[PDB]
Amino acid sequence: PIPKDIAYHTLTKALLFPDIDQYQHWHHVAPMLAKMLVDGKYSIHQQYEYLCLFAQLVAPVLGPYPSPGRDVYRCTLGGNMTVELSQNFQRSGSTTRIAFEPVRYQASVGHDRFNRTSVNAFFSQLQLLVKSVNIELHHLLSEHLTLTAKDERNLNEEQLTKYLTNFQVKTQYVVALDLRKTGIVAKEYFFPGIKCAATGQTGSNACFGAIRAVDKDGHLDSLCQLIEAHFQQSKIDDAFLCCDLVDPAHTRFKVYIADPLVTLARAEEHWTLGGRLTDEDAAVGLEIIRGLWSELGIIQGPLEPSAMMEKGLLPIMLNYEMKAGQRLPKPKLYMPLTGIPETKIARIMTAFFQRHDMPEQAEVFMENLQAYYEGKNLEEATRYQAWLSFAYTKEKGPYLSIYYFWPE
Amino acid sequence: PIPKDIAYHTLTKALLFPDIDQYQHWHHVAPMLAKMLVDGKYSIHQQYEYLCLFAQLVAPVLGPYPSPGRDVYRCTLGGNMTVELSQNFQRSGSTTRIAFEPVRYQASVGHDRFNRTSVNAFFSQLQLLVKSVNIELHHLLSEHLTLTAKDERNLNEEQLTKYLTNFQVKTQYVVALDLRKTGIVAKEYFFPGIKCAATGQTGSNACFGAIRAVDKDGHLDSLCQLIEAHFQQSKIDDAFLCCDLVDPAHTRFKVYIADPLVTLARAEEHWTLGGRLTDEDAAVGLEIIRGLWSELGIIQGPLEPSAMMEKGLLPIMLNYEMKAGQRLPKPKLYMPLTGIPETKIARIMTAFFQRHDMPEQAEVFMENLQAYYEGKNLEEATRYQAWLSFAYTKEKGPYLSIYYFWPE
Ligand SMILES: O=C1N[C@@H](Cc2c[nH]c3ccccc23)C(=O)Nc2ccccc21
Ligand SMILES: O=C1N[C@@H](Cc2c[nH]c3ccccc23)C(=O)Nc2ccccc21
Ligand code: NA
Ligand code: NA
Repeated sequence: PIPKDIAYHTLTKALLFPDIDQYQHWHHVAPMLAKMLVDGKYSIHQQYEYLCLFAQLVAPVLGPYPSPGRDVYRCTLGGNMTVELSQNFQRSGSTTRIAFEPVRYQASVGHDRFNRTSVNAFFSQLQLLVKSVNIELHHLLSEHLTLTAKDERNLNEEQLTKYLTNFQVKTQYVVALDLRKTGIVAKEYFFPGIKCAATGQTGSNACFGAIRAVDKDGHLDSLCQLIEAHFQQSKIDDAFLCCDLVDPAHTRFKVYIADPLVTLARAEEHWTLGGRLTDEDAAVGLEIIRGLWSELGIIQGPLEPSAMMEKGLLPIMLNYEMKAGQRLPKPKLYMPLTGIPETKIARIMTAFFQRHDMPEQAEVFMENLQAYYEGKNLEEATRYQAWLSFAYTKEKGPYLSIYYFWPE
Repeated sequence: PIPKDIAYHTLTKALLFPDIDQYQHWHHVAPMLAKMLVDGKYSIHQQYEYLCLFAQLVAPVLGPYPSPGRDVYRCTLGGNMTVELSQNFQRSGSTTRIAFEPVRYQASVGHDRFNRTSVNAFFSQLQLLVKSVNIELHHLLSEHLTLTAKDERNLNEEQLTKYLTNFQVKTQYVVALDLRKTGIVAKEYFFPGIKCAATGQTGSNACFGAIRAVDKDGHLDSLCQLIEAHFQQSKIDDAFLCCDLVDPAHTRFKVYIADPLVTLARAEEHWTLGGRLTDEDAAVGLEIIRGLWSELGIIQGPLEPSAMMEKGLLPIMLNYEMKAGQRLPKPKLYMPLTGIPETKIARIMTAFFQRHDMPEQAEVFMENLQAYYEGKNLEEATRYQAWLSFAYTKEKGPYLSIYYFWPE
């Protein structure tokens, strides 16, 4: 009978990849991508549209295929790749997203180093296919949040070593495509860590400096003040920024942090900005987070990022979302799931969907997870579902995304 | 509501063409291609497969886009292009085919001239996508049926002029892809006219010489003898060859001729090989051809190929099909339809399908023709449906294909 990934099998009979690495990225990503698009109820047409777009637009910027022991520029999306799938679950339905670090082979071979050009090459193709994508924020924010030529001359290798052992990747930019039924919306992430290593500034300062340069009037100013005071009280210096690649007036900004202390308490604190967020949605969500944290038994690692990376454990993360006319900043919790067995996570997620009146999601969650990882044993797997994001508004209800790691 | 060519509209949102000419060939061919695949009841998957294959494999070898007054290598498929669609109609259903002359820009710019390399480039990509395609016959037949380097040195321009004014194109090779539900089958056509201009040999001799070199044993020998005696009695020297690109033992050969005398009588004669074909199928088909010729009122031009090309009129053609274990050669009539109004042709075709118990074909023929040529007036058009092929076996019934010309 007709396999779930028939669209991948079909396109494979028609596409000619110009090199082995694109080929390998296609056969590595497209199967699971095809399946998620079926699960999320995308039309057959929209399924081919986005698989084909993946082949044509994304595969060429995923870089050399990172076979074990191969000396190429490395990234950590999806665990060890330059690309990572994720899936959003809501009452209104499911949506697939694909995040990746644009990269070309020149970054592996001495001819870029901090990989600053590939994203520009990528946006120049993307904007041909999706007219709504506006890269004005890329041109505005790069200077504030990524390593300039002047920053690079003032860098020394003892400070780059120290950032790499703590954080691993030289990555400045990630891009993500939200594959919405109403058309792609592209998002860009900026990573100021290496810039900050060279300048002596903090990541948060850089991120809030970036926002204020773009927000000439100050509609986002009080929202910024609020988050900035929490970062200062909680002694947090590292941060990174995301934005929608749409007209600057209509974009949303999101400031990410990472805390290595994976306790519910530390999550509670960040979630409420230390008690500065008082809205009803934020209190209803906190009580849900308490239930999920407990049930999932999210694992406390150590603070040392050496021995945390050894055991394959991840920190907690949050982003605080800001938009022009927004009254309060909107929090989102990223809970780490590595070291938790995929059947356990499916048992909880299925019961969570039951509780919050999402029977369609509950009914198929497990069999879908199994088909993404066909043939594999989900009681023995711990590193397939890697993050669960959470957010809540009274109108739309619970917002949760699962971020997937590629199988070993 | 959802347009018939939604698959073209969808793929357009995902494909990146590397040059303007591929782009223009896509927007020129893919709409009608998308529609034919819908009409023939191809699965949605198989529709995307073949449209995408068109984009990836065929568009790159269709050459520079031949805008009016543009100085490029010209071909006459579809009237004035390097590509031509056609559609087969049977009791068992409808099938689309796409014929084209592989060509690269180098043929327009002094760097090929008789366009001998592009087909080799094309087969090297085709064989990556469709494993069943076997080009052994291309390697065997080229020498016999196309201009070698030795032939080219013995050519003079007064003989090339004389062949061009009579036949127009320098074309040596055409390829066609039968887009069957069970997988592509590729066919190659060889045009010995220019070779023959240089060597002093006749086209038929060359074609039968080619067959006999490939048919080491002689299973096709008596079939050849039969056709050869008719060509000799009817004083016919020009011919060309087609074959299936499959294993040589299992291929079918087809020898084409063109007769400028467009009378039913001349068609009758060729159809029966001058009375040498006595099978029941051949007599039942002749009586059908008589009915269709009369109803369509196929137009008698003149014999002079100068004033025949002026009025836009075409000769009659036939191919005689031969296979290993076949007892008699199987005839196929190509009736020319240019100068006949498309509504008249649709009225006859619809009544023909009625008569021969093909109600599904009859019901939709007209509305399909209109949608291929959307917005256009079909009583005023005369050059959209250009050929109707006919063949008949008692088992499968009438075999008819319509070959389409591109709209002015
Ligand atoms: O592997 C990475 N993970 C992120 C968090 C993250 C995980 N998945 C993501 C998807 C899109 C954007 C960010 C993420 C992260 O926290 N740090 C980085 C920084 C640079 C390059 C990759 C990563
Ligand atoms: O325009 C051409 N028509 C053919 C007959 C024909 C018409 N449609 C075709 C499709 C495939 C193969 C042959 C044909 C024909 O008779 N002559 C030629 C020869 C070389 C290049 C093109 C043509
Ligand atoms: Na897990
Ligand atoms: Na006509």
